[PDB]
Amino acid sequence: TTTYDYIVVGGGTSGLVVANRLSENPDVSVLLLEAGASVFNNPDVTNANGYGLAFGSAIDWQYQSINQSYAGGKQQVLRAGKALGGTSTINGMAYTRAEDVQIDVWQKLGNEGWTWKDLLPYYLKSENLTAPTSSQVAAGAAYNPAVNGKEGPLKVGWSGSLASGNLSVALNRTFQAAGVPWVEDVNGGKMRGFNIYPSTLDVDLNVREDAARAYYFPYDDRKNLHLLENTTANRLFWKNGSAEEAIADGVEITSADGKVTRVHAKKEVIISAGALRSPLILELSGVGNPTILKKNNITPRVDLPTVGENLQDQFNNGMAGEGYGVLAGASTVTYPSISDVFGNETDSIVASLRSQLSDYAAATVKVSNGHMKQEDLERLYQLQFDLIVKDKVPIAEILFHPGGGNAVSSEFWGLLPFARGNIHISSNDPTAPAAINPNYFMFEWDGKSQAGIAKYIRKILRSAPLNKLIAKETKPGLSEIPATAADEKWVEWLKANYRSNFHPVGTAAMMPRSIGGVVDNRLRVYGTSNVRVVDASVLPFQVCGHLVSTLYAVAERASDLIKEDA
Ligand SMILES: Cc1cc2nc3c(=O)[nH]c(=O)nc-3n(C[C@H](O)[C@H](O)[C@H](O)COP(=O)(O)OP(=O)(O)OC[C@H]3O[C@@H](n4cnc5c(N)ncnc54)[C@H](O)[C@@H]3O)c2cc1C
Ligand SMILES: OC[C@H]1OC=C[C@@H](O)[C@@H]1O
Ligand SMILES: OC[C@H]1OC=C[C@@H](O)[C@@H]1O
Ligand SMILES: OC[C@H]1OC=C[C@@H](O)[C@@H]1O
Repeated sequence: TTTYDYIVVGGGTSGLVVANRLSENPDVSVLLLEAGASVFNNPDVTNANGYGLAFGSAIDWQYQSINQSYAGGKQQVLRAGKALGGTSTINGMAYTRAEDVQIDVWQKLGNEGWTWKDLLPYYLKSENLTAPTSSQVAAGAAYNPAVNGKEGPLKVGWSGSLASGNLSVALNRTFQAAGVPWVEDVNGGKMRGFNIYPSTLDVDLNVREDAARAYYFPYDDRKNLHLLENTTANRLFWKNGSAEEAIADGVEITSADGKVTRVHAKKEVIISAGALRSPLILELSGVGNPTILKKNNITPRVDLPTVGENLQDQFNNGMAGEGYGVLAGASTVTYPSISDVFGNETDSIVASLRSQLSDYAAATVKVSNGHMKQEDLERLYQLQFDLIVKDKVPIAEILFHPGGGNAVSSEFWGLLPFARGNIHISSNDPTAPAAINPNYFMFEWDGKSQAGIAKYIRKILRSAPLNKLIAKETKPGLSEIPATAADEKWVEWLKANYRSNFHPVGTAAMMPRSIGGVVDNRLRVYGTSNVRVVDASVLPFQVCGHLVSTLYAVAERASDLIKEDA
C-alpha cells in the first residue's frame, strides 16, 4: 500500500513538471510529497498584482542565513514558497530565460547534452504564450514567435490592462541613447536590451500562473498521480544489498498528525525540494561530506562532500525617483552588458577583475574546507569571466516600475557575482533550521559591479529624455549619497539596504564528479543508482534571467531523460 514507481519530493516549480510528465503513462504510479498545501484559492497567490503580499505568511518558509560577514554582519531572510506550486506561488511572475552561451557553458564544463540548442525545445514545450492585443502592442509588448511555445502547460503573457504611458516610452528612448536598444524578445537566447517583459500570468482569468495551476490542477483526475499535502520528507532510506552503489528504497515522511512513516519507490526518487532543502535531504540520507555527517551522527552512505557547497545567489537593491507629474506605463527590464554599464572605463574594470580571479578561487577553496580545488575553481571562474568579458552577457537586471502617482522605482541586481557559499544541516533533526551562508559581497567585483549599476541608474534618471519627466532622485538621493561620493559610500549604502534576490543555485550542482559535481548529466546523484535532484540546486552557475522559465525547461528535459532510463 506504500509502494509507488516514482516518488517526487517537493511539489514546487520543478517537482510538479516531473510528476506531471512521469504520470503521462497511466501504468506508472507517481507520489508527490509536498510540505505545504493547495493555494488555488489563496488571494495573496491568485492576485495578478499581489507580489509581496504573501511575504512572511504561512506559505513563506522564511529561511534565514547566518551572519553575512562580508556584507556588514546582518542575517538575511531567504524566501521560498511553502505550497503546492512552491516558490512559483509567491514570486514576482517575471518570465525571462538565459543567454544562449551560458547554457552552452554547461556542456563545455562536461555536462553532455546541455546546450541552448538542446534546451530550447523544452522551454517551448513548457510554455503557452498569449499573443499581445493591439493595446498591449501599443504599450511596447512584443515577442519572437520562433522562441515561444503555444501549447505548453505554463501560461505566459501580459496584464490585460497594460497601457502606453510616458515613463516606458521615455525609458526606451533614454536607454537607446545610452547605447542599449529595445529588443523584441529577451527569451531567444540574446538577452541584452530594453524590453516590456512577459509574466507567468493567465491573461484570460487575470490570475498568477503558478506551477500547480499549470502542471497539476488540470491533470488532477489522473488515478496514477497521488499527492500528499502537509507531508514533509525527512530523508531517503536505502536498500540493504551488496553493491557499493546506493539504491534508494524510499522516503521517510512526517504527516500532519505528526506521525512518521515510510513510502517506497520501485524505480526512482526525484528530489525537487528547492536549492535550500534538496541538499539537506541528501545530507540526512547519508549523502554528503563525511565530516559533517559524522559530526551529526549520520553514517555516510555516499562520500560526496560538495553536497550543499557551491551555493550561489544574487543580491537586490532599489532606487527611486519622483516625477514633475504623474508617471505611467509598463514595467520594463534592461539587461546591460559590462560595457553598457561602465562604458569607456570597461578595460580597467576587466583588467582588475582578470587580476583577481585566482585570489577569488583561493578564498572559495576554504569555504568548502578544501573540497573544491584551486585549479578547478580557477577554471570555473574563468568560464564566468569569459561570459562577462568575451561573450558580453548581461551583468545586471534593471527593472523600472511605475509606483503610482509621481513615483518611479527601480530594482536591480548584479547577475554574475563570484561569491560562493554553502548550506548544511545544523543537526540530525529534520526540523532544525539549516546553516545557510550565501557569502554576499564576499568579492570586490560583487560589490563594485553593484555600485556601478546603481551609479548607472542614477545617470539614467538624469539623462534625456527621461530627465524631462523626473524631478529628483529620492532613493538614495543626493543628500544620502552626494554626487561626489566615493565608491565606498555606494558600497556601504548597498550593504545597508540590500536583500537576497532569492535566486539560489548550485547546492547539488550538475558538473562532472571529478570537478566537485553532485549530479551527473542525467541529474542522477553520484554514488546512487536511482536518486535524482531536479530543481535549482543543479544549476552549476547563475543564469541572467528569472529562474522559473529555466527550471521548467530543465525539469521538462529531465523528465524525458528519466523516461528514457526506464
Ligand atoms: C520573492 C521571490 C521572488 C521571485 N521572483 C521571480 C520572478 O519574478 N520570476 C522567476 O522566474 N523567478 C522568481 N523567483 C525565483 C523562482 O520563483 C524560484 O527560483 C523557483 O520557483 C524555485 O523553484 P524550485 O523547483 O527550485 O523550488 P520550489 O518552487 O521552492 O519548490 C520546492 C518545493 O518543495 C517543498 N519542500 C521543501 N522541503 C520539503 C520537504 N522536506 N518535504 C516535502 N516538500 C518540501 C516546498 O514547499 C516547495 O513546494 C523569485 C523567488 C522569490 C522567493
Ligand atoms: O519510458 C517508460 C516510462 O518511464 C517513466 C515514466 C513513464 O512516463 C514512461 O512511460
Ligand atoms: O573587482 C574588479 C572591479 O569590478 C568592478 C569595478 C571595479 O571597481 C573593480 O576593481
Ligand atoms: O520580479 C522582480 C523579482 O524577481 C526576482 C526576485 C526578486 O528579488 C525580484 O523582486
